[PDB]
Amino acid sequence: GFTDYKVADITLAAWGRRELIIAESEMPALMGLRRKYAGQQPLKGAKILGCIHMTINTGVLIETLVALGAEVRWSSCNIFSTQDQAAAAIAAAGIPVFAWKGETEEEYEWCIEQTILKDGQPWDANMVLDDGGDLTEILHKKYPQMLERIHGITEETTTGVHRLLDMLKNGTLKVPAINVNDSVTKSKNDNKYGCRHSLNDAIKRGTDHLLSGKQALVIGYGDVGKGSSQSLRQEGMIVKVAEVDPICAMQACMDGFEVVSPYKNGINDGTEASIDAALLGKIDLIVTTTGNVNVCDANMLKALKKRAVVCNIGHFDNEIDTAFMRKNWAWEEVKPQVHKIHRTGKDGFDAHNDDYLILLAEGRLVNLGNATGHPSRIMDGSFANQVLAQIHLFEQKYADLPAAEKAKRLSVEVLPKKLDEEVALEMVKGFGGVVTQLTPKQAEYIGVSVEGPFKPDTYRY
Amino acid sequence: GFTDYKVADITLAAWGRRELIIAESEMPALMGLRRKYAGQQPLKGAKILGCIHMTINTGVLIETLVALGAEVRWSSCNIFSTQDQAAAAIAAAGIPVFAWKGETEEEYEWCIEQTILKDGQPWDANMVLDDGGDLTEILHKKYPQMLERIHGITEETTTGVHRLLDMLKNGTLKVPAINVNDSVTKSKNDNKYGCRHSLNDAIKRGTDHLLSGKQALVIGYGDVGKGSSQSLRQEGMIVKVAEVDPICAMQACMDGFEVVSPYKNGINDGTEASIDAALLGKIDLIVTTTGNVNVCDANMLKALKKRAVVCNIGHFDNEIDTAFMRKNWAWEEVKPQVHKIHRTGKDGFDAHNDDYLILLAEGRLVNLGNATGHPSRIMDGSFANQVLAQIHLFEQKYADLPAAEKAKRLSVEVLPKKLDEEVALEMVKGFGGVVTQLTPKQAEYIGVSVEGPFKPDTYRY
Amino acid sequence: MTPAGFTDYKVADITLAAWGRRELIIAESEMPALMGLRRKYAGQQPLKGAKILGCIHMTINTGVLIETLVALGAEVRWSSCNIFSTQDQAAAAIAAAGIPVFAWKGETEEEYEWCIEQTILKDGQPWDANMVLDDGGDLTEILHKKYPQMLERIHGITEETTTGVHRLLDMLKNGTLKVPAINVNDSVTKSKNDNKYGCRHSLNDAIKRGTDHLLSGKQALVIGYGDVGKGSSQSLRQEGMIVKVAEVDPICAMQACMDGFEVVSPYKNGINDGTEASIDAALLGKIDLIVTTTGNVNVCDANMLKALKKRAVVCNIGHFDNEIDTAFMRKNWAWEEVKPQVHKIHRTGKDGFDAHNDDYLILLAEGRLVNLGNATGHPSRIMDGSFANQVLAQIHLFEQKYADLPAAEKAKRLSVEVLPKKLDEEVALEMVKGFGGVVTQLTPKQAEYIGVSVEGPFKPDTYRY
Amino acid sequence: GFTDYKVADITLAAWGRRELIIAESEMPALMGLRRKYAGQQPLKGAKILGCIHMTINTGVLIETLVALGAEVRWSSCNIFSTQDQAAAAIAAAGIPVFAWKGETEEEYEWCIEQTILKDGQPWDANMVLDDGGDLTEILHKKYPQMLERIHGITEETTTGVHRLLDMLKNGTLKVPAINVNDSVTKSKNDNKYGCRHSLNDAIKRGTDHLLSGKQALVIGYGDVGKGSSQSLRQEGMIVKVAEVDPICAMQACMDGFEVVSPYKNGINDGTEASIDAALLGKIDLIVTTTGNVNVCDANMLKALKKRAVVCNIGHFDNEIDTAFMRKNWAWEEVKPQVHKIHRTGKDGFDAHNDDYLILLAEGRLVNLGNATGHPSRIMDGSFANQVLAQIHLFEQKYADLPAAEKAKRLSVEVLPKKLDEEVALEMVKGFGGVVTQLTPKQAEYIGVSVEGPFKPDTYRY
Ligand SMILES: NC(=O)c1ccc[n+]([C@@H]2O[C@H](COP(=O)([O-])OP(=O)(O)OC[C@H]3O[C@@H](n4cnc5c(N)ncnc54)[C@H](O)[C@@H]3O)[C@@H](O)[C@H]2O)c1
Ligand SMILES: NC(=O)c1ccc[n+]([C@@H]2O[C@H](COP(=O)([O-])OP(=O)(O)OC[C@H]3O[C@@H](n4cnc5c(N)ncnc54)[C@H](O)[C@@H]3O)[C@@H](O)[C@H]2O)c1
Ligand SMILES: NC(=O)c1ccc[n+]([C@@H]2O[C@H](COP(=O)([O-])OP(=O)(O)OC[C@H]3O[C@@H](n4cnc5c(N)ncnc54)[C@H](O)[C@@H]3O)[C@@H](O)[C@H]2O)c1
Ligand SMILES: NC(=O)c1ccc[n+]([C@@H]2O[C@H](COP(=O)([O-])OP(=O)(O)OC[C@H]3O[C@@H](n4cnc5c(N)ncnc54)[C@H](O)[C@@H]3O)[C@@H](O)[C@H]2O)c1
Ligand SMILES: Nc1ncnc2c1ncn2[C@@H]1O[C@H](CO)[C@@H](O)[C@H]1O
Repeated sequence: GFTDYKVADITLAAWGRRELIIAESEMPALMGLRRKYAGQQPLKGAKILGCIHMTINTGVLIETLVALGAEVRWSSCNIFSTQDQAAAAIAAAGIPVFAWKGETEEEYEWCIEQTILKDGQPWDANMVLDDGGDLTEILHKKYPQMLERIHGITEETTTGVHRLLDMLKNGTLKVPAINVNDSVTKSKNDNKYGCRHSLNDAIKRGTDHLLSGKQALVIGYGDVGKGSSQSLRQEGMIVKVAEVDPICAMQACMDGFEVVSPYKNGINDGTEASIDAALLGKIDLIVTTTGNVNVCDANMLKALKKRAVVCNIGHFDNEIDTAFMRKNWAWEEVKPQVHKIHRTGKDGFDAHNDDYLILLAEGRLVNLGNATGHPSRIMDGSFANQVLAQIHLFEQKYADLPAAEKAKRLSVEVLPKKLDEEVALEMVKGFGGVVTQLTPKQAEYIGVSVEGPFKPDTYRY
Repeated sequence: GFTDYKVADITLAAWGRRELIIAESEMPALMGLRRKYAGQQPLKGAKILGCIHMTINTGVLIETLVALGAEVRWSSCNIFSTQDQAAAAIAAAGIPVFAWKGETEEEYEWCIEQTILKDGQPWDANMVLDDGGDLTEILHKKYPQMLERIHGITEETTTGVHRLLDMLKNGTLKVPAINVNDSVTKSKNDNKYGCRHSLNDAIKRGTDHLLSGKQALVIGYGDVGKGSSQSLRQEGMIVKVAEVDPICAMQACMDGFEVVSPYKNGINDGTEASIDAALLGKIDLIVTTTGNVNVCDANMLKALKKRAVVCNIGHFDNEIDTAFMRKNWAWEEVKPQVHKIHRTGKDGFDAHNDDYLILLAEGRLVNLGNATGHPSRIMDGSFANQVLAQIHLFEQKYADLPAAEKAKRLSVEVLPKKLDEEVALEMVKGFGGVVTQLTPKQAEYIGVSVEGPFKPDTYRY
Repeated sequence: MTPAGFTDYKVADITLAAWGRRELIIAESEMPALMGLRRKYAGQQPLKGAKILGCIHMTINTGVLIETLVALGAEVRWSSCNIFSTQDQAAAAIAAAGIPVFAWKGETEEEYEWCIEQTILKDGQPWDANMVLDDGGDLTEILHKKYPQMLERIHGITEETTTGVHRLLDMLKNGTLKVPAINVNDSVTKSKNDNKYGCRHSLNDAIKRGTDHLLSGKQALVIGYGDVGKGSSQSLRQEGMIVKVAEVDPICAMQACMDGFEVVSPYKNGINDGTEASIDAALLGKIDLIVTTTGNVNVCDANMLKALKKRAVVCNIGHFDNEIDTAFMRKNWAWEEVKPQVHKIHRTGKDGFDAHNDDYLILLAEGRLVNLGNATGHPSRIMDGSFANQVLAQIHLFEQKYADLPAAEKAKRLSVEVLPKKLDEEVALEMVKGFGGVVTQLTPKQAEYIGVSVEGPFKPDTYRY
Repeated sequence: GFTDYKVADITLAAWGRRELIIAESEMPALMGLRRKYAGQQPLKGAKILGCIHMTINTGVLIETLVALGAEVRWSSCNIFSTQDQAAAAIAAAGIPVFAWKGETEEEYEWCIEQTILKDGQPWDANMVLDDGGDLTEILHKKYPQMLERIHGITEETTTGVHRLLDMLKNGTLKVPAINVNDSVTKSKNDNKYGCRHSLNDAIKRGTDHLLSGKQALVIGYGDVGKGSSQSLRQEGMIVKVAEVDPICAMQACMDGFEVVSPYKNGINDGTEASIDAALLGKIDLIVTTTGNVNVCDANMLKALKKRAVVCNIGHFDNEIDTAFMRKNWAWEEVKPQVHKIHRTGKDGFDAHNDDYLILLAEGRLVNLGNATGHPSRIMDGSFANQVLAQIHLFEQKYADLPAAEKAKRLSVEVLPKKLDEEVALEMVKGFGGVVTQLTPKQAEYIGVSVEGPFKPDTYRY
């Protein structure tokens, strides 16, 4: 008589279990942690509030935390990212999950609240696993008493880490965090190669458009922008890249991209006259990758080529000015997470109007909204880091330290390089890769241990 | 009556000047520093011992240092890297240079000694520019009194920085250094994209071999290994990558390379039995990128496919066991910097023997030995960093500080991110790239200044 | 629906029609050659009186083809040429427009044959068909074997695909072909567009939808390096797969080598003597993904399937399901459906499986065309070329009126032909303009210098592109 | 006492022999023909006038024809294409060769004349091997008596075949020809993949310019244009493609190139107004691939970005209007086969002028002029076809046929597909490729013989 969940359709559970059993075979670092630590139960007593895309891959993470002794209460960090069969499989395993694909904003907030509360009272939570910081922010604003008993936060993504670092700077962060994002086996795996796999995937599922020989503008050339640019270029798109960071821009040039600004001489003065109308008039696809606000603004949307596709693979819905499009233009649903945005006006539209844009996932994460996000073998690295970060912070028991000792441990930190390397090795073995062992003379020659770490913490890979 | 130089052929000077004038047009960051600092003469009174590849690109660096007020005495850091027309053009400008292509080891040492000594006595040197640490080591071992008057070292390359850091750890480093290598506009420009341009270049000039559809083994997947692997794969080579670092190996896998070891299960126990003879029997091209010793060892060389090409783009000549090949096998010169190594024995060889390897540049830096190394537009970034580093250390005047103040400034440092970004922006403008400017709201949203820096010092790009 | 009381169709779900119409309106904007033909020929109605039996994948793209034929004056009766290729929203939109269509995703073999029969028969009697549009030759074969009298009134066949063309040429050689045909496949704007670039787009698409597997850094074996093999190999290599290519044609193998692929055989020294000992078990033990592209039989045979790495994906993008020995797998191994068109094939035996068994293969679309079975096949802008050629071929054969010729005149016109290069060039130009491409015009001096007309054709018929 | 040759320097012979011995190991189809036909001497009595680039690769062809019993007299078909060490090695083998790198037009004609005449009288020639048709045209215009006794022409290249077909159409062709170009193992090997290898090679040797991130315009998208486009794109160039053939243009689009015209709406009026000044103002590199005339015209050259590189990889130097540049602009030699073309005027230039173009190989074949042309393993296919074509026409003995029988055999033909496949198989084995054999059932199923041919003559590959 387990009822402590809310999912689209519990009857999808058997399908979800079939997909979990396949995904496990794609996730050797995660399954290795299960086999290694199952006996020791290092998360026994851990009670984890989890807020991350309720996908099959997240399912393998959840069941790894549970297999290591954790109890969890789970929600999605995005209204469109859930795989309903994954959510069903987790609910049917007796794990509290509050997630479905196509939540309203009200339902999204209700789902997070259902993780925080059990039977109408704060759950005895002592750990947080977050993606983007929404759960972190709700706990700090609304449930500070709960944070007193929480040993730490493990934060998945660039945007969430930024929000943690703001809180640390302002003296408002109440518990230590591990920045899972900045593991090399996360940032330079998931952020880059995940988006390389999943961006063209989502655009194909959403539009089935030929990409080869068409014009893309990728806004950003960080990890996600690099992966996104490659996703499109490898399909034969002609990709132009926009950046504010000259080092990232230099990388775009050397990687064989033309670096352009949507604005004349790169100056965004907020006027239509500032828009390079000739450039935007030629673009078939714009992708936002920034973690920033209004990088595809109203004036850019007005200037875009007719029938251009617009999408966002970085954070929230405000990289693209969707608020402007809701206020001014008529939305025609093609199918779920695909809208034609008719630039002819707000009230009606002509079914045969040629002056529209195609918006994917209403400007939310396109890879998860219009496809299934990163593949298992990539998320294996991110999620092995999550499990190790949960173990580290849980075992440190911050909430049980004296005030003086808390002051010294209240930080946002990355996992040590040795763990990053061990996750990498399990990932390499999953490809059938064979890593060479240094000889003693070779290890002495370059000044490292035969078992590593092989690089100083300053190394950028 | 200028005679304070030694070059192959002074009559090549006019040709060298023609090539310097073209190279200047490819090096906007360097020529920007000339225009910026020429008036102020920030290196007036600087007396720079330089030891770096006497190429056309090094020529533009030398003339930038001189245009900012430096005097220099110059040698090459490699016996095969000099462009004789570049050396001639620098000598013809009245700058002391001791460099030619195809030096002996004795001539190499003599050339460095001719920079250190002027008219049989130590030069009144006060700055060092080094590539690989040979000049740095000679000053510390043989001329320690000269280091009393030296304000600093600016070190070009990964291997040289390793040697500096050993000296710092052991308390044997006598003057502060700038690690130029670990600027992003050096390491993730020069080390990677330089080798992408110049490795297939050198292999074509040396062998004219088709690379498409043939089998390569790249030992190492650091910045040089990454660029080297792309150099070959973009030509259609089937590239396998060897690594000791599982994170680098993980990147090789994600980049679409098979990761293999020369040794069964990656264990080099020193025996022939440990060699994967089946793997090495299929390899047409082996490239070493490691900075390590004996990564292409005698047993690997014995097991390699007949008529395989062997080359090193890392350091020294000891990445490949060339000593074993000189001791055991007969060398037939095809043309300069190309030898057939006859595995039939040491004494004679049959002109028609089928059992040989092709060694490029006698196992020394293949890009500079068999071609012209990195292109001007790439070296522009490295050398803009060198000039800014020379300015910083010269203006700090370490050698004139009291003992107490020296103790605090005796360090190996990178340039600030802000300077790295300024070099990057000049490089981007040379591609016709346009960097977007953040709005105040956007800069506040992601927590950076509109002027940058745009990333924390932890950012890996 | 549209027509009062219309019931002359069978589709999965008529309520998908509005959705299908939304997708047709988008696809039209991606298909300028096809929409150009509509605008050009609408007034002239060159297919007025044409009654076309069509058998091709009932996709959104096929929907734009059908409505082009109807806009030019044709009546049609339509079925899919594959049990898994139909997009049910496309089928619904076509039925709702009052066009007879018999197609759904996930037909049985019985349902497949019934659907073709429903195009051929109207109210239980042969339709007064006078044209055939076919993809793979099944409808062509049924008319020749079962309804020869209907071919007396048929002016021509226009055939989409390599396999169908092969079957037409066998019929011509054997003197059994009863009406002339246009080989649409061998337009350059078909073969070297659709067969290659279509598969480049749609193969990795179908593998992602079907498995969501990371391809980067994993090992693929592509069997074949014709147009489909070339496009398939690029689909995987551009994702970072380590692709090995098998071929029987040394010229295609040479192209694979030059394109940067290792050319290997499943069999030692390339000799398939039918023994297990002939299988290169070491090579197949390393393969994560096998793709068949040949149009040939048993190119991924039982012994190869036995030797494949555990949890390898197996799929076919060649026109029929016998490229892989699926019959051997149905006979010997237990099939576990993951989801539609995805099965785990448990090599532990026939009767039952352990849910947690590690010794299985993943088969996509039960060995049938994987791009159409697990995704949506080629994109609109590619199918535009193929389908512009189909419309031109239909116009040509319908206007020639073969069925109304005297016996002596028929003998001379009974052939399998391609469209003239000038039409191939005109399709290509409309495709280029859809990319915003600008084709240069030769000067008179330049046209004289290379010996062509300023208007083309620009190449002799021998040119291979 | 062998003196029947003219080369740059006979002392280069030993070096040329070293390179021939290596090149043989890269050319298994050619070396296979030697082993197969040695004993049978199928070219015994053949006396071949050869006119093709006197490269190392051509050396292996010559020595194959000689090993099969031919005598030859050889010249280059290009003033810049000879490798002087190859010419020396062939002369030192007692083979008449008249070729050096850097011929004048007068020297070029004299060299062809020295093949045609022996001791001041027509040689007893009975076979012609040609590349571009210059020798073929001289024989038809000036030596028709010699053509009476010639059994055939084997023609290497697209331009030469066009010239043969015009002669056949006009009834002026006097002997049958094999179109060696349209073997698949020639056209879709040499013309495409050869240029992919050798175009970026020649641009690097000639300029050492970084190509990554820079803008290229490739005029033409035939076999050479396809390979040239890839040569640049694989290096990271942003490649735009021009074409007059909409099918080739369609292929460029699908291959992921933007298709542009130098002229507004593609219409060349002959006026400056017709030039797209904005487009040409952004181009760093223009490459002509057409076999057509004035496809990089005077107005395009005037509009090109300052310091753009201009080159031609089509068979003759009239693709670029070099005549306009000789008439109007000052040429500064950088080094052999590299000129700065100063757009400031005809009589003198400022050494520091910024307004110049860089022209490679004075507008002649850039791959052979500035590098070594196609690699051995590619030329192996072309030259295996040449040998089989020489055998076929020599054995047919056209010159000895009655007039009635000649009339029936006077044609321009390709080799049978079966021979194309046999060359391909030897090329594949040189990669270590393993071709599968059809079963009898499989062969019957697709309607071919187990031993081929595998495709109908209509197949395009
Ligand atoms: N969809 C996914 O699966 C996925 C994967 C990982 C991360 N993310 C999200 O993607 C976003 C980016 O993450 P990242 O790791 O690449 O961060 P990053 O800091 O590496 O890169 C972001 C880049 O955006 C650039 N940028 C900022 N404002 C810009 C503007 N106005 N114009 C142009 N460029 C601008 C910055 O200079 C920076 O290089 C974040 O929101 C992150 O959480 C999503
Ligand atoms: N030739 C040039 O123009 C050029 C350019 C820059 C740097 N370099 C030189 O290249 C070398 C590498 O530079 P880098 O910046 O790539 O350094 P790096 O540390 O980034 O990369 C070296 C890599 O070698 C790997 N490695 C070490 N021992 C190995 C072994 N036994 N087998 C396999 N892999 C092994 C390490 O794990 C590391 O990832 C240095 O010697 C550097 O000075 C040369
Ligand atoms: N799925 C799609 O959307 C799509 C696209 C177009 C064509 N097709 C089908 O794809 C198939 C191939 O079409 P194509 O145009 O590429 O034909 P093709 O003749 O160009 O290529 C087929 C290749 O298979 C090779 N081959 C034959 N037997 C082989 C064997 N035993 N092992 C290895 N290679 C072998 C041949 O040598 C040939 O090169 C046909 O069935 C065609 O109808 C499907
Ligand atoms: N340098 C070498 O090693 C090498 C190799 C092989 C062939 N070639 C020569 O290269 C040339 C091309 O050979 P190919 O086999 O590619 O010929 P091709 O006919 O295959 O290609 C030439 C292309 O140029 C296009 N073209 C013609 N005029 C044009 C114009 N004004 N603007 C744009 N495009 C135009 C044509 O449409 C055609 O597609 C010939 O001269 C051939 O002999 C040189
Ligand atoms: N398939 C997936 N399952 C779960 N999380 C994912 C998936 N794909 C991407 N993500 C995560 O989404 C985050 C952005 O919210 C990224 O940091 C990435 O780690």
